[PDB]
Amino acid sequence: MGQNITARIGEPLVLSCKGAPKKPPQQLEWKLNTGRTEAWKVLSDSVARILPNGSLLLPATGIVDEGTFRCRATNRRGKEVKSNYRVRVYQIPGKPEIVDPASELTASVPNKVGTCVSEGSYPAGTLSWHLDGKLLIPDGKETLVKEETRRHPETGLFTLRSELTVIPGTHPTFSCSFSLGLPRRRPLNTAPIQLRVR
Amino acid sequence: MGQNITARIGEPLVLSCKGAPKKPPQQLEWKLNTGRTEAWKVLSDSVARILPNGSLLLPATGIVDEGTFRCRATNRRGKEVKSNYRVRVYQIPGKPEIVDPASELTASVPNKVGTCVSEGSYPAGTLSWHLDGKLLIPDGKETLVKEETRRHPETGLFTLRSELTVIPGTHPTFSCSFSLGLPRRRPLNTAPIQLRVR
Amino acid sequence: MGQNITARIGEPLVLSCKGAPKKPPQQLEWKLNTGRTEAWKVLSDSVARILPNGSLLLPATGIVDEGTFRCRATNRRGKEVKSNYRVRVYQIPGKPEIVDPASELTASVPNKVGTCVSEGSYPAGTLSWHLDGKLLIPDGKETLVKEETRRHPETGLFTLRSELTVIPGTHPTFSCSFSLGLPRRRPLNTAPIQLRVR
Amino acid sequence: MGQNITARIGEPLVLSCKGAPKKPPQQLEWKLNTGRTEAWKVLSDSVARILPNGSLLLPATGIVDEGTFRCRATNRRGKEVKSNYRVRVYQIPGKPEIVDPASELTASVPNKVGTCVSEGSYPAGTLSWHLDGKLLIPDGKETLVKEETRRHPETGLFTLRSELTVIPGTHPTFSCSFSLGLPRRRPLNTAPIQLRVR
Amino acid sequence: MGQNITARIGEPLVLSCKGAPKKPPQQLEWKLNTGRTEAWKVLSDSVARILPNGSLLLPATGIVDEGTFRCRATNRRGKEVKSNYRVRVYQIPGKPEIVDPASELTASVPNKVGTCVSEGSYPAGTLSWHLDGKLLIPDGKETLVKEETRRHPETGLFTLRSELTVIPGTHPTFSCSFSLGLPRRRPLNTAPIQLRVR
Amino acid sequence: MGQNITARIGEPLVLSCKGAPKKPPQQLEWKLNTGRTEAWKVLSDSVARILPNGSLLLPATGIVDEGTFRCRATNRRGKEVKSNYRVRVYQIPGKPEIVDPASELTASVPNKVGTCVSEGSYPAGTLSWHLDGKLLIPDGKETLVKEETRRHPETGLFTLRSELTVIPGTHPTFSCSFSLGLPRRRPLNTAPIQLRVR
Repeated sequence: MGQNITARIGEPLVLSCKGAPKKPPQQLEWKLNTGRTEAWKVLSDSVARILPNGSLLLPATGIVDEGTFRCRATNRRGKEVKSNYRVRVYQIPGKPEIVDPASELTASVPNKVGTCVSEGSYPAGTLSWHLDGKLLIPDGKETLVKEETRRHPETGLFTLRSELTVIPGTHPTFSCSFSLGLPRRRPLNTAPIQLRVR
Repeated sequence: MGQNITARIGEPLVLSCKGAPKKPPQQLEWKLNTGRTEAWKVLSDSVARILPNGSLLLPATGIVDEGTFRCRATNRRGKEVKSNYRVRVYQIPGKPEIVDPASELTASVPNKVGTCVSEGSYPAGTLSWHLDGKLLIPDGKETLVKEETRRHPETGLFTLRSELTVIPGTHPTFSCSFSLGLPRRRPLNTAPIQLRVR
Repeated sequence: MGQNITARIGEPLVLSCKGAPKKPPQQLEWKLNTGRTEAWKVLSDSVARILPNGSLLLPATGIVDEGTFRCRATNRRGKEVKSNYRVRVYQIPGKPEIVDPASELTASVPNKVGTCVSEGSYPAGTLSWHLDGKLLIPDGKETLVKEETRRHPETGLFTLRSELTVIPGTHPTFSCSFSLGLPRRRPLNTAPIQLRVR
Repeated sequence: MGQNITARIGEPLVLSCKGAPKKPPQQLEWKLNTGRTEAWKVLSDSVARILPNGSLLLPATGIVDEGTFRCRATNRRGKEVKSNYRVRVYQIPGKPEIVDPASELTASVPNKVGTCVSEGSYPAGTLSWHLDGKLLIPDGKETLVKEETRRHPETGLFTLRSELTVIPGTHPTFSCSFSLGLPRRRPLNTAPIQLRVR
Repeated sequence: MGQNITARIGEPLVLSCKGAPKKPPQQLEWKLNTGRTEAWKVLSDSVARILPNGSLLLPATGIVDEGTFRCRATNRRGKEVKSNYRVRVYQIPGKPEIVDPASELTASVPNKVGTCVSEGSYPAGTLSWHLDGKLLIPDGKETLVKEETRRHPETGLFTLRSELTVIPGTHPTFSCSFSLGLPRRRPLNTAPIQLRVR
Repeated sequence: MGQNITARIGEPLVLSCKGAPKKPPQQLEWKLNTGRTEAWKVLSDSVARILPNGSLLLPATGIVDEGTFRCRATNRRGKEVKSNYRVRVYQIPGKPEIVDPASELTASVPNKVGTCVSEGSYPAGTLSWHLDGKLLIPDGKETLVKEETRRHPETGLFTLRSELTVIPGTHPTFSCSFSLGLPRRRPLNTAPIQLRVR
């Protein structure tokens, strides 16, 4: 059950090879499929390095380290041991913040309440508003929300924004929460396609 | 409860610092007390190295890596976070073996049965014999055992030997087991003394 | 006039020391004040490294490399030569984009036209709109604009947003331009203060 | 006569290439056959490294460094120079020790005198006892000796043990000596075979 | 016009690749033709190293770094960008010196005036004498000069010597100047031939 | 007798420390006085590096590596062992060559015979001529020789030149030999002085 790894971006990861001798000499090779990999990388540093015990070391994991990590090693008994890991990664964004807040609302007409912003998450996750602590669902009348998620190409992290409009009453309290989109375990994805736009 | 670490010799260990920023710049220093340390080592490679996230990395742990690992880091909020680990280590020896076995015993007199040998353990652990599966206790008459533990100065690992003599009967079966001396958690030791022999 | 350097983030920079011998041995030391520096760094790698000719090398410049770079070297004639550089840095953001555009406007009432977004600049620079190619100034009636600049703490880069509202007519064309805030040369800044908020 | 090298384990070895230019550029390649080598290693670090003068450097020699070291280099005159070394290695064990000694012997019956132990030799070498300084040969009656040599798989070094039994007299003195098995020069060995045990 | 580089020996050189992404991952390879290269070197350290932005770094340029530097990179838009540099190098020699000077000349006969020496130039450049500040041309009678240029095989640098003989008058002043042979731009050379001397 | 080392420039040198343990941990420090050293260097790479056995490694020795190499080490028995080496260095120059030779001599007047040149020696050594194999001494009449030794500041190596003039006879043969100035062992030198020239 432990061939799937979830790892926070920035932090080291060690992947063991089982069957590698505790110390050199060792017959082993690692082959990787990542965001960095064209097809497959192969070795026997600060990118990826092999420890004395044959384990694989990534000094600080990033989105580009997601994918398949495989080892093949000739074991001390002379035959081959296989290792197969799937690495997924995540980032927790900063505290969410409410920008452009209204100080006063006028009952019976629509008002821009504010925008909730989360900066720097992976994967995107979602934002939602509460009013006096209950989840608000958008309707077409008394409420509507425009949300934008935009990804930073220089880091791969996401920014969410959620802008609330309401048509009201007396004295309500509001707040926003960010729920990361991570599930329990392993979602399954097709290989990607890339059509051209004419 | 996790400031104590037990680690198998040969294998990498990562110790986190809590409070270090996820990435550089960081104000932090590690200070170590080990078998290598005279008093205290200090840094901010293949001996000991600091990862991008500020964590401490030992590429392959050995007996000489036992001791105290401390971090002090100036946290992102501006004040100081402390880390304190105690590292202990172990090695599993090879399969035990019986050497110099007797093919035949003569009832009513003492016979050298054989020596059970374990090679390459840390800490020493112990050897014990079974006869038809039950633990044998030594007595002064029908049985006696001479045992020797000797440590390799070039590796720190131990060799145990246990030589059985018996005074017997019909048709008994014998075998030896090695029980490592590791307990659950944390034994407590005085600082050592070193008197001179006149 | 060349003691000030402007350098694009990501790219290498070489700073010469004048007076250093063309090759070793050399008596010289570099001392740095940067975003990384607490007070002053000192040396005689991928952070900062000294080349064979005594020059200073930064392998990929970033915002954290802004500041003062000083060399002191004992010259071939036996006396001392001083070097003093001031490094400033920049990033060009991605192409600006218009998000949430309106397809139709109604004359005589205010309409949300769209938001112009620039992602990933340093320093921030500014956004401005044109209508049929002329600069629009905001007024209080026929036009107003809300703009937000937000900085990414994990990279130091900025995101600008500019949201246009208009009160109109027949058939206008719109577009937005991003003007980086860099000037010709050397603006001068006070040392910073950091009061506490009660 | 100097193409054979004998080297103590732990210590550096430099092997020259003759014909390599005193400095770069150089056309040369080293190919090795060792305990580490599957077939042949090839290069033009702390495992094996090439010095500026083209010589081969092993930072600390071990049993695994035994074998064939070959260089081929394109010489300054344009044609090829060949180098061929055979490396053999050794370790001196610790002082021998006598364990389990008897304080008293009874004349006319056999007595276990003691075990002489040597720890940490390569190659094994041998142990022998003296009584009042003369070599003892084993017989079947007045003396017999059981000896064991056991090799440490984690280091390749050997432990010898020699257990003396005697059938005596008045007042003899005993002592043991360790004679390393190294000869003058170059013993010759067949390539090994490895049959299977059914 | 900037695909030709002239660089002083000893000093670093950075060659950019255009089209390489500002940061990793990048698909690119450098191939070099130099004095070090047999045919072509290829990579994706202190010899030649690739910076984070994909640029090529030579830590201290020498005569052996003259030649062709090519990059091929898969650009961020997915297709290929080519780079092509031609590197030439130079060294300024030391101050010229006059050796073996005559204190007195006798009119009407030839006298050895002195030798002007320049040490350590690349390319060779030339020496010439002035008498009361005017260029002297050699004739067959009143003047003649023997000059020697000799190159140091261990460095590639040149030594020039120029020995003046004159047939004189009253009170002339003499001095020598060294004019480096560098031109403006790019001389063009055939590929070399190497006939054998019988 | 082996605390003095003579080493050819360009080639590696290993200096042992005696008393250092065969392997880490070790308490030792090296302190050096060389052409590179201002006063004394201290350590516990390609400049100078310490091997696993505690020995000192210079990867390619040069004139700048001449001087005093000292080790101090805390030995396995707990007390201190001292090491003290004196390193001297040399270079063999290229084959000597005769330049500017005369094809014909006229008896009864002086003739410039030729210059013998040696390039690239350390220490300087000397040049001498033979005529039909016998050493020529200079006189004031039938022979005289002007010799020049000039040192390359960029390498420290020497160039010798020896220019022969003779006043002759029938059919003599000439040749020149270079005799390096190295003696057997250890010349002794005062510490240097450096007066100023007014």
